[PDB]
Amino acid sequence: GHMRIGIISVGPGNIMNLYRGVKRASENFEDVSIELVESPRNDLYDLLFIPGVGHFGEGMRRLRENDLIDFVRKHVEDERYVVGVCLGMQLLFEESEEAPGVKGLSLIEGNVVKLRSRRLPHMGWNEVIFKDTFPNGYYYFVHTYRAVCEEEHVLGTTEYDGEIFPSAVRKGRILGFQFHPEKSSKIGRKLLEKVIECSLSRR
Repeated sequence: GHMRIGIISVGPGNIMNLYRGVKRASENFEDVSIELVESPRNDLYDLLFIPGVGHFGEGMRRLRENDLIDFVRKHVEDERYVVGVCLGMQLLFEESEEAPGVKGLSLIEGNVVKLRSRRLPHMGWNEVIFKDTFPNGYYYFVHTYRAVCEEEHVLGTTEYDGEIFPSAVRKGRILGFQFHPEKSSKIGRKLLEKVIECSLSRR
């Protein structure tokens, strides 16, 4: 009946732009609720977003400091869509060169490593070529590290300064997007729509 979207609002960085973007896209559908999450004191969400802009360690810090780790884990187990965005995508992994000792959410085996290009951070627009569900097109990036996981979990791929990296990852109902869906104009509105659309299927 009611579609329950949740966005972790604690993590480092501007989370209001994703909230506005997600709210815009959810207007095409009916009976959708979107709530900013900063604590585990809630009923599982059908669609949970782990966003964030900043340093890998800080992200895992906010998540722990606010006792949200196990909350995210329950969503994975209960088969609800969990999707990381920007920093969120990287947090889906085990380790990151950015946070030496720090361990990630480890939902997908793999590692976040620094891009090999001298010209960092990677800004501008770039082509993302998805394997199957999301719109192929140019999306807006702003990042310094990128995921390194198994071929079987790569959802979308992009090339930056001669280096091909996963701009989108996937593992069951766990989704991850490296680029900013908000700030990615039209195609970005379309991407967020497909994410809702996927969490909507009762079939």
